[PDB]
Amino acid sequence: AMEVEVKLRLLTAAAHLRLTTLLTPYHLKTLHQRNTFFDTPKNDLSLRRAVLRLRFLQNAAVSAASPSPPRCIVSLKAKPTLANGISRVEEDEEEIEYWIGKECVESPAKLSDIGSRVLKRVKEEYGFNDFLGFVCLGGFENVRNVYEWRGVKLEVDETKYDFGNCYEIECETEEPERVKTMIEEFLTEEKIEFSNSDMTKFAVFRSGKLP
Ligand SMILES: [Mn+2]
Repeated sequence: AMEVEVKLRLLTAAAHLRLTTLLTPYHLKTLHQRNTFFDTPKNDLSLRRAVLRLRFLQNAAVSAASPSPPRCIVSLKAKPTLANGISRVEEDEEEIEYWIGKECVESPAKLSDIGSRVLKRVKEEYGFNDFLGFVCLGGFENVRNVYEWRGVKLEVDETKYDFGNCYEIECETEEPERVKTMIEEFLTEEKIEFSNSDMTKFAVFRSGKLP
């Protein structure tokens, strides 16, 4: 399925602080995310412009009385385009058990035990019989604030790489040009410095430096 989202870079931590402060009345939830990625040592998926990700996440305000495991989501993203602050990608995602997700990080071959259609698709589309040749590339942490604002869900990200923090605003939408304009007018009015995001979080991770 084709996913579309507006993707804007917030240019400083101060801009990000100002934004999160202003959006506080619209706050829906806060997600703590850890993203991990998988490929062959020869970057077979990356060369076919495919990204295979296991995300571990928890709601920061999860009930203290009723604890639950962190959620684990496997996602395959393919045929990406990112230009003019609009990201388009073919995406397939599926939830899996926390414990098996964690074991796949240490042993990517175990990705076949899962019996996940997403991973069956990786095999069939890209010509793998199994994940015996895969490594975990590692990954990074993200704090995602979700807001319900002017009819859309805004996602404000603080991505914490080893080489420093990056800040983004995202919005999933079928009307990216209208929504992008709406967001930009707001940021402009509030003097929150921004630009188009021209790199995915994974690309920034792999570059090993701030964009
Ligand atoms: Mn995104």
